[PDB]
Amino acid sequence: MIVLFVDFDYFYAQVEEVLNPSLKGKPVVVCVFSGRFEDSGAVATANYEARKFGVKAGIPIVEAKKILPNAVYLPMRKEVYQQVSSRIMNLLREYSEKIEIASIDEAYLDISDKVRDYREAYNLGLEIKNKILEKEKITVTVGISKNKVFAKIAADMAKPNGIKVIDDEEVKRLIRELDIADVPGIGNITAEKLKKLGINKLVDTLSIEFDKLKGMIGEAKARYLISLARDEYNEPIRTRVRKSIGRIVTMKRNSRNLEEIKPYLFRAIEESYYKLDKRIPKAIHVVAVTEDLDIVSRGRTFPHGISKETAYSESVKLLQKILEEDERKIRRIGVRFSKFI
DNA sequence: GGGGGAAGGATTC
DNA sequence: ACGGAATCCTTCCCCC
Ligand SMILES: Cc1cn([C@H]2C[C@H](O)[C@@H](COP(=O)(O)OP(=O)(O)OP(=O)(O)O)O2)c(=O)[nH]c1=O
Ligand SMILES: [Mg+2]
Ligand SMILES: [Mg+2]
Ligand SMILES: [Mg+2]
Repeated sequence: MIVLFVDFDYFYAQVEEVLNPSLKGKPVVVCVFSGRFEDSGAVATANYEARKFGVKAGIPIVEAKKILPNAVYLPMRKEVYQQVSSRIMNLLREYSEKIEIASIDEAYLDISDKVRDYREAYNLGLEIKNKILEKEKITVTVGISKNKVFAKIAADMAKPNGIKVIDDEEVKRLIRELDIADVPGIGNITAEKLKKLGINKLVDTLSIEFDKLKGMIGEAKARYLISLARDEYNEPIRTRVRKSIGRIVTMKRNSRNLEEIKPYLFRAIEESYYKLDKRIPKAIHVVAVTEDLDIVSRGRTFPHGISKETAYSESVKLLQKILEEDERKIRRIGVRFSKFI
């Protein structure tokens, strides 16, 4: 089994560069303005010109304008980046019908047939790499190794517009070299608990007691990190399917009043039923961000699909129980739709 | 004990 | 200043 993974580079940012090359060369910050005050909101993603200076996503736009005050600031446009993705994704399937679409900028393959040996994989690299680079004008990093995981680390250590392969011999040198945070599935919150147990490099996950993992990072994670440590891991590529949809609007100003919220909750439903197109959600949730940025949702599954009417009716029933079980005000309010039929 | 779920909060990206 | 989309994990319950 041989895996050729692909990460679309600074995708949102890049797309816009393809939709107006005048940018390709300049710093570019894509961001969702919340509308409250001028330039309020956050960065969605930044290219390497803007990132190479501290501008990354999640950070306030204002802080951004503070570091790079002469960068192009463009609102985000998901739809477009969503199709420029599909046009590309379909352009990968003609390389294996068994590909795994992880994200919008990630696809998983298994050219175990198409390519046995590595140097041979390394070429199916520049050939999938050179083609998506000539059809949609997009440049993407390629990662090659034994499983899906070391495939990310592959593209991770060589992106952007890069390439790298990890001989099975290397999937062994990094098990003891690679920090634990650079491990796919590991985010800061987890890279800590682990450091608190003592762990740092992959391999260190066998030292500590197994019940010492379970309790600190869950067992799914435990078995997960244990596996890769033994070179075993080896998991099958899987077509994968989105199993939830939802929008999360931003209050012009914090609101605790069930009527100032309403107009928002409904922009969220519509902007979910449209994205939902042809999917019947048996379950629905309501997410609401408490002013001091804490989240608190509510839900409810039905024995049948949810008609847009039910979608408002119960939508309002859940927001209320929040405004009730809690007391903070609300900065963000959305709606999740899951468990389709 | 645990399967079959439902829910709300947590963590990743 | 502190968006946004999804899923991952731990918990509670029901009735066998
Ligand atoms: C880490 C992090 C990422 N994100 C968004 C911003 C990053 O661009 C994205 C993760 O990207 P990555 O996949 O980590 O890097 P990338 O270049 O492959 O992604 P992209 O092609 O979009 O640039 O997730 C957040 O919104 N908050 C976060 O804390
Ligand atoms: Mg990407
Ligand atoms: Mg990504
Ligand atoms: Mg990580």
